[PDB]
Amino acid sequence: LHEIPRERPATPLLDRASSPAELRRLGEADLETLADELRQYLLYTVGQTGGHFGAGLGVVELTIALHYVFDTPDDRLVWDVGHQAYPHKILTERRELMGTLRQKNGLAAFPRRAESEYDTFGVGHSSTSISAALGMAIAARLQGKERKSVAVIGDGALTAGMAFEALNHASEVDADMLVILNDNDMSISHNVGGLSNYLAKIEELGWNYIGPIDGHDLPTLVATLRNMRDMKGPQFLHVVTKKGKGFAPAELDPIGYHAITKLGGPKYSSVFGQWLCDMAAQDARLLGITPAMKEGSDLVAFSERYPERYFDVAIAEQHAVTLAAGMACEGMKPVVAIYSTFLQRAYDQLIHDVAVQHLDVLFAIDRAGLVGEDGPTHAGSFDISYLRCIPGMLVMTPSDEDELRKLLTTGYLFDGPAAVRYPRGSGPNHPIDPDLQPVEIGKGVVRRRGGRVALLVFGVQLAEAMKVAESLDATVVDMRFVKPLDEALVRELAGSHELLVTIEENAVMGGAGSAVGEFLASEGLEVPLLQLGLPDYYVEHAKPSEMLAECGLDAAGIEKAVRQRL
Amino acid sequence: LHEIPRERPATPLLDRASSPAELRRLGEADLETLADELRQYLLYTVGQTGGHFGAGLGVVELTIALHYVFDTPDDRLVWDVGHQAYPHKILTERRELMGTLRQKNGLAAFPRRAESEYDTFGVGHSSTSISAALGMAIAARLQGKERKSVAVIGDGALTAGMAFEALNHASEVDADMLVILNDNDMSISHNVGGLSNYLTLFEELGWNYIGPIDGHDLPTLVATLRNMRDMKGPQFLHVVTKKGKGFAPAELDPIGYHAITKLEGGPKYSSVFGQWLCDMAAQDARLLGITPAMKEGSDLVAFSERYPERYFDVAIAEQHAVTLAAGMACEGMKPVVAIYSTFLQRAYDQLIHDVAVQHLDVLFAIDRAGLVGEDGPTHAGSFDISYLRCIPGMLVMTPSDEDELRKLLTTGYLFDGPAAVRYPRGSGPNHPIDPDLQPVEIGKGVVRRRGGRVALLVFGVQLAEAMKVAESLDATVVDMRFVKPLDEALVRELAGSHELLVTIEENAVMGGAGSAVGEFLASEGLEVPLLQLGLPDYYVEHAKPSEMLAECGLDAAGIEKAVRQRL
Amino acid sequence: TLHEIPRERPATPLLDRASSPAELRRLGEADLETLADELRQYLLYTVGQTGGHFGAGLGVVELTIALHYVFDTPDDRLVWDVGHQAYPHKILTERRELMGTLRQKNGLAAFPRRAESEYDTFGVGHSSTSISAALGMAIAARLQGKERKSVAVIGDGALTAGMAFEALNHASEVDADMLVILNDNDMSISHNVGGLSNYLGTLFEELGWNYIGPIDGHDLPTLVATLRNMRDMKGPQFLHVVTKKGKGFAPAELDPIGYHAITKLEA
Ligand SMILES: CC(=O)c1sc(CCOP(=O)(O)OP(=O)(O)O)c(C)[n+]1Cc1cnc(C)nc1N
Ligand SMILES: CC(=O)c1sc(CCOP(=O)(O)OP(=O)(O)O)c(C)[n+]1Cc1cnc(C)nc1N
Ligand SMILES: CC(=O)c1sc(CCOP(=O)(O)OP(=O)(O)O)c(C)[n+]1Cc1cnc(C)nc1N
Ligand SMILES: [Ca+2]
Ligand SMILES: [Ca+2]
Ligand SMILES: [Ca+2]
Ligand SMILES: [Ca+2]
Ligand SMILES: [Ca+2]
Ligand SMILES: [Ca+2]
Ligand SMILES: [Ca+2]
Ligand SMILES: [Mg+2]
Ligand SMILES: [Mg+2]
Ligand SMILES: [Mg+2]
Ligand code: NA
Ligand code: NA
Repeated sequence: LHEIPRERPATPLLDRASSPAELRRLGEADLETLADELRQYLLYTVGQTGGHFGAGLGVVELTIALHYVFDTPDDRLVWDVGHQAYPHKILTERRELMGTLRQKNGLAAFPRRAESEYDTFGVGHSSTSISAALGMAIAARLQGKERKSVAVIGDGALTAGMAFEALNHASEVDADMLVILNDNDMSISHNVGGLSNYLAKIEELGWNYIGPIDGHDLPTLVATLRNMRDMKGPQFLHVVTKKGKGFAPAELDPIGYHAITKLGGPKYSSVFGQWLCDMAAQDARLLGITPAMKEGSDLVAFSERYPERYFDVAIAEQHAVTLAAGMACEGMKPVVAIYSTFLQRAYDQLIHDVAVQHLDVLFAIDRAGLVGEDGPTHAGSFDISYLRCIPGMLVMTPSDEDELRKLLTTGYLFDGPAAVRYPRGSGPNHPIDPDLQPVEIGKGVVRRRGGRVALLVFGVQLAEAMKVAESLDATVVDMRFVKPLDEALVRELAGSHELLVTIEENAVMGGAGSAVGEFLASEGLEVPLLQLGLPDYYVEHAKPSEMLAECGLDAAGIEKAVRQRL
Repeated sequence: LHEIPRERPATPLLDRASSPAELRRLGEADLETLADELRQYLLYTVGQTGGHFGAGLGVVELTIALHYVFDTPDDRLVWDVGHQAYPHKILTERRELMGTLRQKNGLAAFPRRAESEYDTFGVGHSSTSISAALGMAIAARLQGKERKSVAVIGDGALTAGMAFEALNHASEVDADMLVILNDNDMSISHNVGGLSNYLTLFEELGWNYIGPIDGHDLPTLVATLRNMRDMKGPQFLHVVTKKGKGFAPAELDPIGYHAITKLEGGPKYSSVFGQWLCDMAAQDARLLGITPAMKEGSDLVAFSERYPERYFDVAIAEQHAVTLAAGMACEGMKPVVAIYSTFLQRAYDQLIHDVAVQHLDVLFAIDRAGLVGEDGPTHAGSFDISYLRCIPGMLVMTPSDEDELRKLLTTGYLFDGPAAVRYPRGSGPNHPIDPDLQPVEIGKGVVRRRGGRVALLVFGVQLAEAMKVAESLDATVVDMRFVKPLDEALVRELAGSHELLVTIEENAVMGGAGSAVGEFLASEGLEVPLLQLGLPDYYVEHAKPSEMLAECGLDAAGIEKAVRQRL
Repeated sequence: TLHEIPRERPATPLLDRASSPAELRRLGEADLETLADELRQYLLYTVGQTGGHFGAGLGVVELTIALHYVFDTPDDRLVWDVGHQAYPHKILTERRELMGTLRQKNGLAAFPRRAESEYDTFGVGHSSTSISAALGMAIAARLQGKERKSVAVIGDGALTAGMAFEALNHASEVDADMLVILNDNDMSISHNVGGLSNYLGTLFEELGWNYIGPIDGHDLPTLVATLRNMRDMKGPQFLHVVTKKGKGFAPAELDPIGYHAITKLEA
């Protein structure tokens, strides 16, 4: 196909395969026709709602063959990451709900146990499928159940150390389970690493290896899976698919068609990428590291201009950070670009390898806060809380594009570990100073001098706080730093106002507001304190504006909370 | 050798090899005599100070060969974990300082950059060597330097996922570095895993594989290392050693001689956990026990022997341990993940994303919570209250003694969802232990003393010290039991009836349990003075556990001074 | 503990020469734990072949060995209540190699049966008859001057029946020399629901019995030593033993209701 259908296509066979049991009533001869119907229904629905695209097209045939051969849901199927599971959802009683995908109160971006009995494991982060399938298999064997356990993992997800740990342990316990490698020679960008090179060529770690087989040959898939369903012990099936199969533009541009949109101001990631290039042009020591997120974190231009100083480590957050630590030992200046939600997988390397040694590493933490449709598996809700308790960390929260550039510079030049957090999307579109100069560490900026109540803002809610301050005539501080905190300013405001209000796009528990509270307590300052931030639950996916409103982090919610406290 | 020398042995050659430069002036025919003298000194000094034992004996020859062939410190040598690096320190200008090993203001337990230019990377946690060495190699090439990069990694450390990530990336960048696999077929316990069975995969990943060679044949070591030193690209040398080599008692008992105490109470909290795990497993066939290669430390020994079909050592793979538990819980089994606070840092994402987000029924038994003593800051359990209590769904508990640990383990286990119970290394006040297996009410503290003006809210094992302070001051003391959910009702009552609330925890004050109390007081508009006592915002230098606690003010003397200074 | 039912005869060198109690009693005590393992293996295999009751027999593997080891069967009278847990008993009383005929036409019966073996003292099936039966044998033996022991093994479920209460009270009255062993696993077929289960030894002593226990029913050293002591004691004796239904087969330990009985395995 060359165009996405704008009208609900005619899919008669698909309508008779609304569940795996119904699918298993059809004949093998019908399956090739079912793959075409599903493929064009998939194209139609993702065009109506936007979402992940190319990966799911590559597993249309594998998904049909899997539910046709295995006794789902009793047999356990685990999809790694889950961004390729739209065909799965379509064949597990959610076809007619795909119109709600990634919308408020609609289907989630990824498989979710609470969403369907056909989803064995909630995924989003990568490389968890083998571990989860192994735990299921170990349980089923002790329980005496005959159910099968199958994990479908892509070549990109297989680059994570946690997959290596699972493969080794599964061999050790002689688990009866099937690992299906979905090898399309791609991640989001092209795959990197020695593992990818080996996979282009052609298992000794205790796995019975079968393949490679054509992942779009349904007759072959069905026959191979049938043979391996009943084989005992760790089984490894190597399948080859083409990302975007069946849609020519995606087959040609698999990076651009990894995800699509349905039917001003630079993105913060783009402000970072420009700062990265500008600083690299002035300082040969700068090295840029990403764990397989060149496009999202936006190291595109940097990777092209400075290929010798750009490092894609695959989906290996752990190694990215310890690698940077080693680079810093030689006097180089590494910058680790990493989403807040993925940095929690490198927490030990940040603490033990960087912070304990006070090494000069800059962490550019994108997707800080609520990320919208991708939902809670990807929310950057905790990085202020889990970083600010670590000795040696300089923790910064820019409030707009200009502040991001300046605080990146400040943390980069700081001789020690530094973190700069910023959200998905674009900002208030304020002018950006082209110079590359730092700001004083541990000093906030008073954006508005008023009275009675003072709003201490850590990050991008500053614009909303300024609106609230218009009606209440409040003081507004752009705090800039969580750690070290501008204690002198906090002390002054605590003595001159009747209420301090902290605002952050991070869990209230342990967050920036609590750093202010810790300081007030240590000095015996008794001013009332209202802490605004993310609540202690997982916010259901929706538009970012809807999630912020639910959490009370828009002007309306902030004003309501302040007035009620007053 | 058969006995540890009690008097300093005569080592005329070792005395002439106080640094690598001096060592390299010696002749090859001298190195095997030096190896003998080093082994004797090592036995002597570790006998004097206590410390890690068997692993270092295994690398005596490897260490000599490495510093003899490579141009250290210009060439970069990275030891994985570093518990096997005493010979390294003996040969790098620290032999006569080994008498201070693991003592306050003395040499650290592991290599440490601030301690010596010969220590390229501070280690303690495992499996970081390849990543660090690759970063130095990359930097050196970009800088136009011609230095070598070497990483020595044991077969146990190689089971971690981050070592796999590093091997994969090094091939991609075609870095000039040497990885030496120190294979003795052991971890702390026996190395169990699919990789130990295998021990080519290294060849297929882009590495030039040489070996296996005799890690105790100095002539072969020097010749082989010399050959690969100037080879280009990723090089991988497979070496075979014996843990405890040259000391028969250690060769015969490698577990017990992994570490020794210097030559010449109640149960350890780990032992209380081990007994609880066996007792609960006897009553519930669904319980499964998981450890990442720490059967001895967390004390799953009896459990592993009695319930071998429900015990799982995943090797040094903290990440897999947690997600594996998540999968088990999906099928209705009841996994208990035994993990040190410092090592749970490496599985944070799996706890959040695979367990907490799904509210799966997994119990985390968090040992070595707080200051751990001589192992120093790399192993401190300083942060688990802070990094867990911010996670929605987590039940976070802090027992104050042995009976409380048993009760809260039962409480966390019976709770249907993610639960964490944290406790320190060592033993406790030795209070009576109720043999029953009964939970306590969730989110409720216990008032242990009723006093007047100060209320001490204790989260964990400082309770006994706080009781001493409260008897001196006639103060109120609360055994909080739970960080999350907090006993808000009790905190509210004490905030109205006392002039000062004092929170005490063996965790970072920043983000800690005291800050949970602060968050509550602020949200309710309660403005009672609050004094937060806990671990400071720096890395506490190694010493005896009591000396480190005294430094942090978490003994009775420090607590009382802090309280009275506030008042 | 196993996870799979053996599909082929396991090697059981010790069991094979413990074909009868007299032969079992010639083995040393240090070999009984290994025999327990082999018996359990064979039980899993043969019941996988024929069908049959399952979990209850797994729970009394060790009890059965100790009973035939300490008591002089078949001269000493052993009575199994219900009898669905008596496959180990049959395996040790000259019927191991006949278990392949279990519950088939012209093969071994589902329960102990006097006509089937001199080692079966009482045909059972309905529950709670063992105390009554053993007491009748004890009274008769005393009257005919024959010094023999009388033992009833009854489960906690079977003990809820009124007739077990009648028998306990009469035995105390006549001061009979007999041993009642309560096989307590907190199960009937379903979970054991009732007042007696909640109580589970004051009740038994008030009724006139010498109560001992609770002891671990899978600790052979303890079982043998305890049974030897009570064998040398007279009058109404009551031993409280605690077992795990399905012991040694993890699927059964996890689903005791569903593994009360199984159907023949199919390939
Ligand atoms: C959207 C998202 O979260 C994806 S999808 C994807 C590529 C995985 O490639 P794979 O070969 O496994 O699948 P394929 O698309 O079929 O080729 C990445 C890196 N990510 C981001 C990411 C980064 N890091 C981690 C630990 N997890 C995730 N999910
Ligand atoms: C004491 C400590 O920190 C050691 S030493 C060791 C195994 C050493 O095995 P290896 O084969 O690498 O070396 P060997 O002793 O010479 O055989 C472990 C698991 N630990 C604890 C541990 C647990 N988990 C992690 C991530 N790091 C460490 N250091
Ligand atoms: C299958 C059959 O006939 C069994 S087994 C059993 C309970 C077994 O519990 P017990 O504690 O005595 O032994 P255990 O299995 O070892 O726990 C019952 C009620 N039944 C049915 C039944 C019902 N009612 C009567 C009078 N007799 C019998 N046998
Ligand atoms: Ca796109
Ligand atoms: Ca600005
Ligand atoms: Ca300027
Ligand atoms: Ca905004
Ligand atoms: Ca539980
Ligand atoms: Ca302590
Ligand atoms: Ca008093
Ligand atoms: Mg791929
Ligand atoms: Mg080893
Ligand atoms: Mg019963
Ligand atoms: Na020892
Ligand atoms: Na059944």
